[PDB]
Amino acid sequence: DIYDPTYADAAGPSPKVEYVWRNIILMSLLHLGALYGITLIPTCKFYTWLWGVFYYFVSALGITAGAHRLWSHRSYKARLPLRLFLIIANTMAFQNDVYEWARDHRAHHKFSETHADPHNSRRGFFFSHVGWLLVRKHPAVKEKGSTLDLSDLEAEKLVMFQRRYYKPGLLMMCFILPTLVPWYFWGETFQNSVFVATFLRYAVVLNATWLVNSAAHLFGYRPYDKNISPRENILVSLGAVGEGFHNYHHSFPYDYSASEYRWHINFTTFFIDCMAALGLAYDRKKVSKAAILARIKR
Ligand SMILES: CCCCCCCCCCCCCCCCCC(=O)SCCNC(=O)CCNC(=O)[C@H](O)C(C)(C)COP(=O)(O)OP(=O)(O)OC[C@H]1O[C@@H](n2cnc3c(N)ncnc32)[C@H](O)[C@@H]1OP(=O)(O)O
Ligand SMILES: [Zn+2]
Ligand SMILES: [Zn+2]
Repeated sequence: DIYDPTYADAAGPSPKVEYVWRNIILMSLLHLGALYGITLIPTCKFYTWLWGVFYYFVSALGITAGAHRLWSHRSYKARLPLRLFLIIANTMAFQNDVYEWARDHRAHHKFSETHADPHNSRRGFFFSHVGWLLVRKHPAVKEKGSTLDLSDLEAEKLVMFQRRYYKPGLLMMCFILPTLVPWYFWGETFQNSVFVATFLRYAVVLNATWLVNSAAHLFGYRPYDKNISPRENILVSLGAVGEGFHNYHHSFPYDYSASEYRWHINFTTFFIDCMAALGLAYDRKKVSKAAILARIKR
């Protein structure tokens, strides 16, 4: 389609943008309601804590093992049962559907740190964290991102399926269902069942991944590639469920781990390896220490 060159031309390094006010209000309201959910933590029952933490991890795996490694990068291959687990988990996590998530991410890698990068870190921290979700995509994103080969995803039935039935699926998996089962099973109050079991954990999962774009691209160390910007960040690797070794991963995206070392702080590699031993994941790419050593070259 088209674009307005007033939102593309810039004297400096950042053009003007169109504020999406539907998103600004909703994001603000999710976080305000999350801050309130923090204050309701000591009130909560023990089970809803376990429920909250548990729901956090599965949601993470739906993005980490699922949306990112399996589908965005095609690092490994997953048998049908695991496929179902990850696609359901990805709906629990309510980031954009696997198709759109991978599409943006395949551009995040190939056009890293340009205006074709959906979360361009050159724009700043706030933009890369959540700011890019509060504004219209810079024209270059779909101008250059229309290049990418998304055939592997389009041909995958399950991926396109959740893309269609996403609004119902995400409503259930991310809001209704995670609110009902504390309020109904271990007699949680509806108020805590809302602002903690859903509001708090969903906001937690959001930022935890946002730090992989924001925090991880400005803070850390680069023993693999000095010239690029993603950093090896331990906290982010711990915040995320393993995706914080970003200087490594942008250098080796097809790695079925996101790091040089398996299981180090990679809870997912451990998970994926468990899935492999069960016979549910099978084609793991592991980059030779040869190539990793051949790249101190940066
Ligand atoms: C917990 C541990 C897990 C750790 C994870 C570790 C991950 C490691 C690696 C880091 C990966 C980055 C993480 C990503 C996480 C962010 C996901 C969320 O926050 S989401 C949470 C929920 N928050 C939300 O959902 C916020 C809602 N988002 C929005 O409202 C908009 O996207 C907008 C506000 C950003 C402006 O967007 P706007 O410019 O107005 O237009 P639209 O965008 O709507 O689409 C325009 C059309 O052009 C095309 N096109 C677009 N992009 C591309 C592309 N790259 N290419 C090609 N084409 C592209 C396309 O055809 C499209 O049509 P269609 O696709 O519909 O067919
Ligand atoms: Zn990145
Ligand atoms: Zn990646």
